[PDB]
Amino acid sequence: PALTKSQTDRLEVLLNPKDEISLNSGKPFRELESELLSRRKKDLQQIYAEERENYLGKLEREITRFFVDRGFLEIKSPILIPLEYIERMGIDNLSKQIFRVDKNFCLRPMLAPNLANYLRKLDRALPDPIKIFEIGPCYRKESDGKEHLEEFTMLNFCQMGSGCTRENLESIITDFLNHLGIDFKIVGDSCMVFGDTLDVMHGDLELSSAVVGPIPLDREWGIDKPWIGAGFGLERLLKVKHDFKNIKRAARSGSYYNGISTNL
Amino acid sequence: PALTKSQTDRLEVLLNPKDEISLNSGKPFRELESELLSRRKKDLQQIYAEERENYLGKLEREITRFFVDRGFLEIKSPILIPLEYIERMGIDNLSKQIFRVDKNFCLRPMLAPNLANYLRKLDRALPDPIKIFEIGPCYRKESDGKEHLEEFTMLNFCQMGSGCTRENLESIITDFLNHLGIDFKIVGDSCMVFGDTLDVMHGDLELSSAVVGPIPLDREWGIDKPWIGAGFGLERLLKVKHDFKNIKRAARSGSYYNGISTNL
Ligand SMILES: Nc1ncnc2c1ncn2[C@@H]1O[C@H](COP(=O)(O)OP(=O)(O)OP(=O)(O)O)[C@@H](O)[C@H]1O
Ligand SMILES: Nc1ncnc2c1ncn2[C@@H]1O[C@H](COP(=O)(O)OP(=O)(O)OP(=O)(O)O)[C@@H](O)[C@H]1O
Ligand SMILES: [N-]=[N+]=Nc1ccccc1COC(=O)NCCCC[C@H](N)C(=O)O
Ligand SMILES: [N-]=[N+]=Nc1ccccc1COC(=O)NCCCC[C@H](N)C(=O)O
Ligand SMILES: [K+]
Ligand SMILES: [K+]
Ligand SMILES: [K+]
Ligand SMILES: [K+]
Ligand SMILES: [Mg+2]
Ligand SMILES: [Mg+2]
Ligand SMILES: [Mg+2]
Ligand SMILES: [Mg+2]
Ligand SMILES: [Mg+2]
Ligand SMILES: [Mg+2]
Repeated sequence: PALTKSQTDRLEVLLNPKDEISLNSGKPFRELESELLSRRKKDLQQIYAEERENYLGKLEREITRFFVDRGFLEIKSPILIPLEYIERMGIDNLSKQIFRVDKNFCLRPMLAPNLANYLRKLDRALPDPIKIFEIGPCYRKESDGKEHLEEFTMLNFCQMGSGCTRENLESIITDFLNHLGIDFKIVGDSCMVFGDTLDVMHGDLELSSAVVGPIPLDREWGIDKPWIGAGFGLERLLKVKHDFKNIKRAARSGSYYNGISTNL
Repeated sequence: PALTKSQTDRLEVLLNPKDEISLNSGKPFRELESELLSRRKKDLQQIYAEERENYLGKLEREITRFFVDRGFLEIKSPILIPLEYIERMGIDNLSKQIFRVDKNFCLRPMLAPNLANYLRKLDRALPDPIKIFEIGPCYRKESDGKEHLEEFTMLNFCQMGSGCTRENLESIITDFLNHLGIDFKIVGDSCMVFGDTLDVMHGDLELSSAVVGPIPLDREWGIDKPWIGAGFGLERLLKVKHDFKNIKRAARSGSYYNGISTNL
């Protein structure tokens, strides 16, 4: 008895990476569904009894402790930002990916512009070097893909003044991903906003783009010192850590809790 | 020499509750500004050297530990939600306060609808009672006021099944605000969405509205058991804790860091 696409889709929702079950072994859909429902209810009950922290929240807290302890100031800046920031970032009419709000606002697609403003302002009060970071929601319209979400969570850390070299940027990235237990390589790439990037890759999955300044865009943001920075997607980190097949398992969602289907 | 409105406004930006300085003593603006700039640079330098955690982030983490330890599951749900949720909540054409995104979406003005969906789904898998909470950004268009932000941070905790009484709701609120060191009273009020509320007041400042179910809206959300819940604004909690005159000192902002002006 062969499984329909709808039946396979339902079993895939209930399947977890740790399972090893053949979906098309010939066992009937009813028994495969019942087995997976039982495994997932047990998993959720164990979370509720013993491990009540959300994966995205817990990872944000772990990353926050890492950067605070290394001397970076924790920033929480607006998610709803002026639309004028988009063109000023060199996103010329990525631009199609912006969620607009009212007539003059949008949802931020990255943390960089708010962090650029903080670097400039804090440089008037704090000693060299200025080290800051932020973790929070960012928004992009995307085609359906196993590695993209329209609502995702970014970490960006950055530094301005002394110590803003490629070697120090790579060392921070290495210490960070070693702390999380994630292997990686660095490959060159390029993007419209920042130019050349050092992309942090786990296999074919891009975990981060990082940048060594200065870049021409600096003048438009009042940045006038060396700087380094890197942006990472937290859901991509979670996808690696938990071997999820689709990044949706990691997202803000009413459909998955810590990678377990909530449709039980 | 009298201070202009622009001069007083600048000094108020730089003034902090712990200061006691007369702005209109007759001392010249230049000296008052220089004194306040020096106090604020010292305050920011001390934060950077010793206390690098953001007040909103730190408070979210403190609240998260409180509720996780008391048996509530930590939720992180979408901020960008379907516009259809608004009318289904009984917000008839508050409705004017909704930030719309594209044609079918909006920024959530509260956490309740996403938490209602989680209560319903989790009740099929978890033992009675179901206890969950969320902390995160919410959005409302507001008139300019000392107690309102357009981008704010909500905590909502809620419970469904046994133990969903007024006395237990008040006891959780009392334990929570005792943990934060904030005195309060409970006053009855009423709102369009939920009906009668127990409003948690610190003086004339509304910290929370709380609700004892069931209510007629339950049927439209598939909720069919007793429930209790309460929503609190984190920036209002911070305003009380730090004696801020305006809630903007507590907000996500590029203009204040932990209540200290970033325009230094
Ligand atoms: N839509 C998305 N969903 C999930 N994570 C994302 C998304 N877009 C970017 N990220 C994460 O944010 C990081 C920094 O953003 P960046 O602008 O470099 O992404 P990107 O180069 O557009 O990524 P990609 O090429 O995969 O679309 C990325 O390396 C990735 O980890
Ligand atoms: N615009 C806002 N800015 C900051 N906090 C808010 C805002 N709106 C609501 N809150 C906080 O969220 C809690 C729950 O939201 P609720 O819908 O009860 O607010 P509300 O009754 O509209 O508040 P208010 O009467 O002060 O406008 C409030 O008690 C308050 O602490
Ligand atoms: N627009 N903008 N931001 C500007 C623009 C001009 C100058 C300086 C900043 C801000 O530089 C920072 O401190 N943040 C990190 C920058 C690189 C982020 C990483 N490549 C990412 O894509 O996640
Ligand atoms: N819409 N909606 N939510 C509905 C709608 C119907 C039924 C059940 C919920 C969700 O009930 C919850 O579990 N959350 C807390 C509810 C009260 C929140 C508090 N008064 C506040 O205003 O912050
Ligand atoms: K497997
Ligand atoms: K999404
Ligand atoms: K004072
Ligand atoms: K605001
Ligand atoms: Mg992209
Ligand atoms: Mg890329
Ligand atoms: Mg990239
Ligand atoms: Mg209101
Ligand atoms: Mg009210
Ligand atoms: Mg209220």
